[PDB]
Amino acid sequence: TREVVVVSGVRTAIGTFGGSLKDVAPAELGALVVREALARAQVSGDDVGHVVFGNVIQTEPRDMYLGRVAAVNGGVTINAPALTVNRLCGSGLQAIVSAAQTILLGDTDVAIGGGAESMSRAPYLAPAARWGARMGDAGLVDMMLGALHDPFHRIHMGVTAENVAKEYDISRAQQDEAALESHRRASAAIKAGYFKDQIVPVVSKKGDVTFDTDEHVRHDATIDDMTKLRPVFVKENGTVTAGNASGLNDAAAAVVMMERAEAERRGLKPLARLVSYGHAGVDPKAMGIGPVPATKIALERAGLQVSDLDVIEANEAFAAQACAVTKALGLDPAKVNPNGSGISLGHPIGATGALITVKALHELNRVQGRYALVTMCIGGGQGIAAIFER
Amino acid sequence: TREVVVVSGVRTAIGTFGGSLKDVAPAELGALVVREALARAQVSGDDVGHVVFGNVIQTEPRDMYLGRVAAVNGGVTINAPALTVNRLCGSGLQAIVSAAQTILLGDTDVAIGGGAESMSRAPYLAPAARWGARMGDAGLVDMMLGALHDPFHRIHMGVTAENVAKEYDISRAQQDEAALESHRRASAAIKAGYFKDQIVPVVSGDVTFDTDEHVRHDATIDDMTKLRPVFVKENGTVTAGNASGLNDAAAAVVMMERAEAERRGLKPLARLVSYGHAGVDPKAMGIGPVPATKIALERAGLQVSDLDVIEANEAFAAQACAVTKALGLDPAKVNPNGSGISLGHPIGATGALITVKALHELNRVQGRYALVTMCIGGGQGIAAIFERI
Amino acid sequence: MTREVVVVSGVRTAIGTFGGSLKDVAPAELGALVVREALARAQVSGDDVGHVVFGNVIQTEPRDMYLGRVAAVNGGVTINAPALTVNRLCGSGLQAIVSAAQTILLGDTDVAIGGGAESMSRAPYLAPAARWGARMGDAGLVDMMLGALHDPFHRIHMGVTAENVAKEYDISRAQQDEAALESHRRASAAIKAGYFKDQIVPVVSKGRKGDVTFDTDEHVRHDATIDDMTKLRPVFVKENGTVTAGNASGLNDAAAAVVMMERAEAERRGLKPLARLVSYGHAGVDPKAMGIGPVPATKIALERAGLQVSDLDVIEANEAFAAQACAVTKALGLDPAKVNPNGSGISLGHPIGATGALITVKALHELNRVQGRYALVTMCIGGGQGIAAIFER
Amino acid sequence: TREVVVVSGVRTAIGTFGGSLKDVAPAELGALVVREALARAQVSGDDVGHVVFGNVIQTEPRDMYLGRVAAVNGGVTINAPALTVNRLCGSGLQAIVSAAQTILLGDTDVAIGGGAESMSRAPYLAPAARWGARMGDAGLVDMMLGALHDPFHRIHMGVTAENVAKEYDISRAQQDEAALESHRRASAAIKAGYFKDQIVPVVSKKGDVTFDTDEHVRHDATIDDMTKLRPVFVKENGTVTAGNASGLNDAAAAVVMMERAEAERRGLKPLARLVSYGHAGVDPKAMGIGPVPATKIALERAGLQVSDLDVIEANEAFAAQACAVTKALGLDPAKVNPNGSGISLGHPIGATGALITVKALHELNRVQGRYALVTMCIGGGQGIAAIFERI
Repeated sequence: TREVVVVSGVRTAIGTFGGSLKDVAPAELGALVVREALARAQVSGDDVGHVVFGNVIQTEPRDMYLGRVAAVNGGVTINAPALTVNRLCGSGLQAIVSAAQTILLGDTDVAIGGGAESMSRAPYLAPAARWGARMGDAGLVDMMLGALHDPFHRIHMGVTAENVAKEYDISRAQQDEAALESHRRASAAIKAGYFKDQIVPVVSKKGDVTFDTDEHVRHDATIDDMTKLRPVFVKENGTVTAGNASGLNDAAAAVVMMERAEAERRGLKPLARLVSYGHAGVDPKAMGIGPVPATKIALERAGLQVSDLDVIEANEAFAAQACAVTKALGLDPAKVNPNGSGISLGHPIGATGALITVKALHELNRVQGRYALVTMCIGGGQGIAAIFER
Repeated sequence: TREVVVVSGVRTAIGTFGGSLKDVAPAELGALVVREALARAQVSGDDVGHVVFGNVIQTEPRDMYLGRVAAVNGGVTINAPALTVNRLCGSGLQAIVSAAQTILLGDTDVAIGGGAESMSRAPYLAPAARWGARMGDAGLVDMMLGALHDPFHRIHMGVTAENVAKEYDISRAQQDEAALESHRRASAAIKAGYFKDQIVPVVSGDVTFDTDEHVRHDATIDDMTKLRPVFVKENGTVTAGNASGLNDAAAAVVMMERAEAERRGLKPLARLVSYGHAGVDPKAMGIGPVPATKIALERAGLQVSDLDVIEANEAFAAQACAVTKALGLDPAKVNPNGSGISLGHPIGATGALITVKALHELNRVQGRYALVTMCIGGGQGIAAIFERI
Repeated sequence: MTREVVVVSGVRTAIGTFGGSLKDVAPAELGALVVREALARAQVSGDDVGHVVFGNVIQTEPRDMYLGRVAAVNGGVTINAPALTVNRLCGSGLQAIVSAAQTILLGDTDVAIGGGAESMSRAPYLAPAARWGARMGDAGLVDMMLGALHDPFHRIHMGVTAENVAKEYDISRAQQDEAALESHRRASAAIKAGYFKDQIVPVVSKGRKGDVTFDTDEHVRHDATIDDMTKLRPVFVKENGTVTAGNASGLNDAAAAVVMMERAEAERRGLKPLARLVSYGHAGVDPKAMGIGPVPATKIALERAGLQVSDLDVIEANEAFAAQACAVTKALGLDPAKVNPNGSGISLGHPIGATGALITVKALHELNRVQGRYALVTMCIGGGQGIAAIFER
Repeated sequence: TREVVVVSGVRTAIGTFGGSLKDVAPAELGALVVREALARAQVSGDDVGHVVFGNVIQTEPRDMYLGRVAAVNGGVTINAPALTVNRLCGSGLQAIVSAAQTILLGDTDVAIGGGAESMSRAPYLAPAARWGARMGDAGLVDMMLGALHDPFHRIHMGVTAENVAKEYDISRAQQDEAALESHRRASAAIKAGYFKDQIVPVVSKKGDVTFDTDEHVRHDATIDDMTKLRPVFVKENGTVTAGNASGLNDAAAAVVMMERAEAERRGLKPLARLVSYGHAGVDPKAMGIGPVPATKIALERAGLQVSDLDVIEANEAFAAQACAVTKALGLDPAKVNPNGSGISLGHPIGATGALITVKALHELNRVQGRYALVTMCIGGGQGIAAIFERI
């Protein structure tokens, strides 16, 4: 009966779209967190048996190799297999689940899960360039916005959040208060130095610039800042604004996992063990509540209940769906995203699931809790959830 | 001890670059094979618990959702989770492995693995479009060629094949004979109707595409030998004739836990015995199958001689000949009905579609064990072993 | 002494179809070809040319910003000669000839070349967001050929402008389709009787396949019937439309050039001119009715020449659309037998910036063939203009 | 003997590449100067008989119609013919010459010559987009740089300037001193308000922004700013830098001309009359000295000599060729570009010839001089020159 343990977890600070990480490609963001995660774990790259990375937006040809490039350039041996996965907003946690699966099934004893996303460097496509437009204006397709639209109905993820706000009765006022609180919690967490340990600096080159602070957060935010904003996604009876929706963002993160008995052998104290995970599909139009069935599956499989959870990282894609999720599961809002989430810290799509796992495990240790839940909604109508035990 | 069994497998015919499938997006290719695979299995889309699809080249925004779009539009329930994976040339077999893993770990009893790729519809990128080029000529980046270049050294997969031909002593004459044979085998197989069952027609009065159009039915050895090396200036062996084509296709298999299939009274095509992954030198990616296959054999408690049918993707005759030599495979059993050189190499779909080929061939000859394996750009290999019935 | 401009030679390429025989030949090379061959036909050295003006609307590559200079120098004109590119849209090619003539009339030089070159096959797409970035949201690749064919004030196709003029001047669908059929018939007859043989310079492309020579106007339909026209649907408007692909001009590639010189400089050289320039005229009209631009322009030219319509033996009046071409002849009271007697834009094609030069070449050779006295060349111009010139043999 | 007189001249301030005019299309720049030139002349747009505009870089489809769009949107009647011309760097002065020709030959009594260029909004082309690239990386072609490369030899204009510096013995030290002086002269001229009258504000839209000062000029320039710069255009033995070459720039300008007897009829006091013009072709590799033969032609045709000239606007494309031109013609440097030129104020290609005509005529009136020369070199190997007299 094999068990997966997490031995280290690290992330970059989360850059804003067009911001501090604009000039750093996903491959380099991924290699950075891989190298630093291995160092933190005191594990040689020669001993890694599998690498899985999450990523949604291919920014360049190397991104088709992202898992391999982040692995090898981060010092993982060329003898290790390397995968890239795409479950959209869930990709980062999927990477960690896929990597854990290779350990559980005995394929290897040591693996790395992570994610990297650069929404700053998202490309435009030219779909007529290969075979020609012949006659008539042609398109340059924004592939970032592509990621943010449902593939069946071609609506923005934000209008899907309006559907969820409607169905679960989450008011504008509730969304804006949740958004304000996320910024307040994030700001408090940055100032109290909660993120210091888990963040790897990115340094670029008067002199050297080092980016190590989550730059999306608004430290001086007020409720009127929220309430003055206009709905962006829908024309009538709208509630979702730029202020109470997640940002567009750059980041990466990675965790090193290994089989329980490997960690013991090496004398490594784990951050936590993986208890269970769950996946769900839901209506594409209501993708924001994906976490509800996924979390229930993970709880069931763990033999746990909501009250058992000490720390919850449930990505704030939009305050609309985030409020719906906590209401529907009956979560205590004080335990959910205690240090902020997508609205305040940002939502770097394919990295997010890996980076909020990193947050959850460091927070779990900080408060000496027992159980952590990590869960997020997924574009196209899905949810993913995992539960960890310290 | 849960066991994964394959209950159906289907593929499109393989289109040529700029050819019969030029106007059909990966999403639609994927939905087609998903629908038809489920029908063949006599399984309702309502009963599918996971879907994983392989794909390397994003041709449009929907391709970021490919697994989910191919699932739902193929009649899988919205309640099923859906994943897209990318292990380059191995993506299609990886999808089948990831889907099987969800069964093996008890996450579900019914899953679909597949792949879809449209190299015809591979985009150009404009990386300066968002923030501007400002001054000076800018690039439109061919993302198909992007897929075919090593990400460390920026060399074509084909120069990697030259390295392998050099290291394992595979001559130009070998490679051209192997290429000619692949075409001959593929042609024979098409004419004898071996592929008829496994191929789902794509219909666009109508044109209906159901025959693998890359194959050259009239090929001669002088066709090969007159060709010039394409990938290296000097001392080259690898040509357009003895390298794999650029191609469009999809494929999908429906898998379920052994006891599910029994419950349903379904006769499986085969069971999954084992799989193996390896990394290798990026510069010698073509021999990735060798360590991967050895891992799979070890895990299965098998040896080479146990294998009745082998699908080992011909990315280039150079590496394909090296793989069979290094493993000591019998060339008669390897790619008996052609492979990437003759049928084509639709990157992300290939691993799923040669699994489909392997299983139908295994049943045709009433063999016991099948190996599916392929080399992977960037220096990897992936292999799986199946057993009939 | 009062100076006079005479045309001593005129040549054109055959007119290629969009995506057709001239797809792989840039304007610069089309221009250099007609310059070289015009000079040869005139028996004039490139060393003796004092000015070159070329018409061109669509810039296909960076060299096209230099077109007049590149066509001049690569055609064997001395580097010492000034060289100009002009753009009056559909009129550019006649404007080039007018501007070149003006340099002679004002005594700036004694020898000049007017021409035009256009490759609508090689028209580019623009990316206007590329330089400074789109930032967020889908961006555009702008089809600059279609750009040339839309009015800059109202962003309507030239063809909807032709619908306006069909409406105002009462030119019926039936009239337009008959005019279109007749243009093809006239063009076909002219090609077969060899009328164009002398004026056409072959374009020969050498390649890994040996030599290909293009010397026949490939837009013309030699087997056209009236039911070919009548079965077509209106393309430019979605109610009450009359203008179709069949009775509108084609999209086309071509070049042409004429060598002009002061009357006394031809006599000196013992050259027999094709014709002299008598007068020219320019007009502006409503952009929405641009097709009738020729009417006021032609009246100005006739006035300045002290002539009337009955004096004209040959008329090249570009068929941009049968709709406006019929309106122009009706409004001026022209005799349809004398107007575009060997076809025009509908049948032979409309290579925008070259067209005015190439129908001047047609007019002067036809004038000589029938031993007429006076030729009128005129055409409508996008954005609401006309241009006209009158020549005497 | 019909005579052409200039009754008004106006320009925009010259914007820098990516600068204050980055969001204003050539069509709008052109319409603005047309409207304001007509107002200054006290002439109705209904009375204009011809419009000609210079432009080299098509930035959008409307730029194929530029003359017509600048005319009509500037309030010129739709009944007026309208032309766009391209003689590269000379286009602006060519537009004024072509317009004057329509008057001289009796086609009309009132015409407008101008130029407009937006190098900020120069496009990228995608030449594979129409018919397809098929396989392999494809190009986005920078059309601004396209304008700045010779079409025979595909060398930058700047390497052509190195050839001229070499042939006419103009040292790095000479070029840098000339560059510094151009900035000093421009700065002095801006501060003393010399340009105030001729400049039409561009006001665009956190409320309204008004641009009315030539923003390329460096008011604090020193010689060690020049001398620290490295040659940009050639590998070895280079003298031409970013500091002593002209800028990339946006602008427009226009002048209203009419037949002498029309102006008298209207009781308008002209700025000047056109005396003569001249065109020359030269070696493409030495295009920078185009002005020399063109100016000699214009002087000959006018029956004038160099000493007759009180004000000279001879575009500084590069200090290398600008110094060569003045040396070869034996011009007095004090009279040449007395208030700066392309190095300091900028070089908005297709507008430049119009806008330095505007400068020349206003300067000629300011100093109560008699004769002005306007001349500039032209890419591909040409020159153009015109001479004006203040009556």
